[PDB]
Amino acid sequence: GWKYFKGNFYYFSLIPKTWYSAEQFCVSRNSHLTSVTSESEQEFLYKTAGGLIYWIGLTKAGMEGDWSWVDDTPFNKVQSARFWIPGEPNNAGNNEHCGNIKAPSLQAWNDAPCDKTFLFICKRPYVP
Ligand SMILES: OC[C@H]1O[C@H](O)[C@@H](O)[C@@H](O)[C@@H]1O
Ligand SMILES: [Ca+2]
Repeated sequence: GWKYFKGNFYYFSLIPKTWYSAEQFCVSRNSHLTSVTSESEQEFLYKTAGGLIYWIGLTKAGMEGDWSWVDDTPFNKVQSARFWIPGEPNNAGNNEHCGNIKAPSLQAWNDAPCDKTFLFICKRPYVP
Protein backbone atom coordinates (compact mmCIF):
# COMPACT_ATOMS: atom_id res chain seq x y z
CA GLY A 1 0.00 0.00 0.00
CA TRP A 2 3.04 2.29 -0.04
CA LYS A 3 2.99 5.16 -2.54
CA TYR A 4 6.13 6.18 -4.42
CA PHE A 5 7.29 9.79 -4.83
CA LYS A 6 10.79 11.08 -5.65
CA GLY A 7 12.96 8.41 -4.07
CA ASN A 8 10.68 7.73 -1.09
CA PHE A 9 7.78 5.42 -0.27
CA TYR A 10 4.85 6.78 1.74
CA TYR A 11 2.28 4.97 3.86
CA PHE A 12 -1.04 6.70 4.51
CA SER A 13 -2.48 4.87 7.48
CA LEU A 14 -6.00 3.48 7.65
CA ILE A 15 -6.13 3.47 11.46
CA PRO A 16 -5.59 6.50 13.70
CA LYS A 17 -2.98 6.67 16.46
CA THR A 18 -1.42 9.20 18.82
CA TRP A 19 1.63 10.92 17.38
CA TYR A 20 4.10 8.68 19.22
CA SER A 21 2.24 5.40 18.66
CA ALA A 22 2.17 6.37 15.00
CA GLU A 23 5.92 7.07 14.94
CA GLN A 24 6.49 3.71 16.61
CA PHE A 25 4.40 2.01 13.97
CA CYS A 26 6.49 3.74 11.28
CA VAL A 27 9.73 2.72 12.97
CA SER A 28 8.47 -0.88 13.08
CA ARG A 29 8.16 -0.71 9.30
CA ASN A 30 11.65 0.73 8.89
CA SER A 31 10.36 4.28 8.38
CA HIS A 32 9.50 7.52 10.19
CA LEU A 33 6.61 9.93 10.26
CA THR A 34 7.18 12.01 7.14
CA SER A 35 9.32 15.09 6.85
CA VAL A 36 8.42 17.73 4.24
CA THR A 37 11.24 19.58 2.51
CA SER A 38 9.83 20.92 -0.74
CA GLU A 39 6.77 22.49 -2.27
CA SER A 40 6.34 19.41 -4.46
CA GLU A 41 6.41 17.08 -1.43
CA GLN A 42 3.93 19.23 0.48
CA GLU A 43 1.72 19.17 -2.60
CA PHE A 44 2.03 15.39 -3.01
CA LEU A 45 1.12 14.88 0.65
CA TYR A 46 -1.89 17.19 0.94
CA LYS A 47 -3.40 16.04 -2.36
CA THR A 48 -3.02 12.42 -1.35
CA ALA A 49 -4.49 13.17 2.10
CA GLY A 50 -7.71 14.18 0.34
CA GLY A 51 -8.88 16.64 2.99
CA LEU A 52 -8.33 14.34 5.99
CA ILE A 53 -5.95 15.08 8.85
CA TYR A 54 -2.71 13.08 9.11
CA TRP A 55 0.11 13.21 11.63
CA ILE A 56 3.46 14.07 10.06
CA GLY A 57 6.94 14.06 11.61
CA LEU A 58 6.69 17.55 13.09
CA THR A 59 7.53 17.71 16.80
CA LYS A 60 9.16 20.11 19.28
CA ALA A 61 12.83 19.82 20.34
CA GLY A 62 15.22 21.72 22.64
CA MET A 63 14.42 24.04 25.55
CA GLU A 64 13.23 26.70 23.13
CA GLY A 65 10.56 24.37 21.78
CA ASP A 66 11.78 24.76 18.21
CA TRP A 67 10.07 22.59 15.65
CA SER A 68 11.98 19.57 14.36
CA TRP A 69 11.58 16.51 12.17
CA VAL A 70 11.51 13.10 13.86
CA ASP A 71 13.49 11.64 10.94
CA ASP A 72 16.30 14.09 11.81
CA THR A 73 16.02 16.20 8.67
CA PRO A 74 17.19 19.62 9.91
CA PHE A 75 14.16 21.90 10.29
CA ASN A 76 14.40 25.02 8.11
CA LYS A 77 12.32 27.77 9.71
CA VAL A 78 12.62 30.13 6.75
CA GLN A 79 11.81 27.60 4.04
CA SER A 80 8.96 26.08 6.09
CA ALA A 81 7.18 29.34 6.85
CA ARG A 82 4.95 28.95 3.79
CA PHE A 83 3.68 25.51 4.88
CA TRP A 84 1.72 26.42 8.02
CA ILE A 85 -1.99 27.26 8.09
CA PRO A 86 -2.28 31.00 8.75
CA GLY A 87 -2.25 31.44 12.53
CA GLU A 88 -0.27 28.28 13.22
CA PRO A 89 1.63 27.13 15.07
CA ASN A 90 -0.58 28.81 17.65
CA ASN A 91 0.14 26.40 20.46
CA ALA A 92 -3.52 26.12 21.49
CA GLY A 93 -4.02 25.47 25.19
CA ASN A 94 -0.23 25.48 25.56
CA ASN A 95 -0.18 21.76 24.72
CA GLU A 96 0.41 21.40 21.00
CA HIS A 97 3.86 19.91 20.60
CA CYS A 98 3.30 17.79 17.46
CA GLY A 99 2.24 18.70 13.92
CA ASN A 100 -0.16 17.39 11.28
CA ILE A 101 -1.25 18.04 7.71
CA LYS A 102 -4.75 19.50 8.01
CA ALA A 103 -5.73 21.87 5.18
CA PRO A 104 -5.67 20.83 1.53
CA SER A 105 -3.42 23.73 0.60
CA LEU A 106 0.30 24.47 0.53
CA GLN A 107 -0.56 26.24 3.76
CA ALA A 108 -1.44 22.93 5.40
CA TRP A 109 0.18 22.36 8.79
CA ASN A 110 -1.33 22.64 12.25
CA ASP A 111 0.14 22.02 15.68
CA ALA A 112 -2.09 19.78 17.79
CA PRO A 113 -1.78 17.85 21.04
CA CYS A 114 0.50 14.83 20.67
CA ASP A 115 -1.98 12.61 22.49
CA LYS A 116 -4.81 13.16 19.99
CA THR A 117 -5.41 10.31 17.54
CA PHE A 118 -5.23 10.89 13.78
CA LEU A 119 -4.36 8.91 10.69
CA PHE A 120 -0.64 9.27 10.00
CA ILE A 121 1.91 9.22 7.16
CA CYS A 122 5.13 7.17 7.17
CA LYS A 123 8.07 7.88 4.86
CA ARG A 124 10.60 5.22 3.89
CA PRO A 125 13.64 5.82 1.66
CA TYR A 126 14.02 3.69 -1.45
CA VAL A 127 17.57 2.37 -1.61
CA PRO A 128 18.47 0.76 -4.97
O1 LIG B 1 -8.70 27.59 15.70
C1 LIG B 1 -7.60 26.80 15.32
C2 LIG B 1 -7.40 25.69 16.34
O2 LIG B 1 -8.44 24.75 16.20
C3 LIG B 1 -8.42 23.76 17.21
O3 LIG B 1 -8.49 24.39 18.47
C4 LIG B 1 -7.13 22.94 17.12
O4 LIG B 1 -7.12 22.19 15.93
C5 LIG B 1 -5.92 23.86 17.16
O5 LIG B 1 -4.75 23.14 16.83
C6 LIG B 1 -6.06 24.99 16.16
O6 LIG B 1 -4.98 25.88 16.34
CA1 LIG C 1 -2.77 24.68 16.51
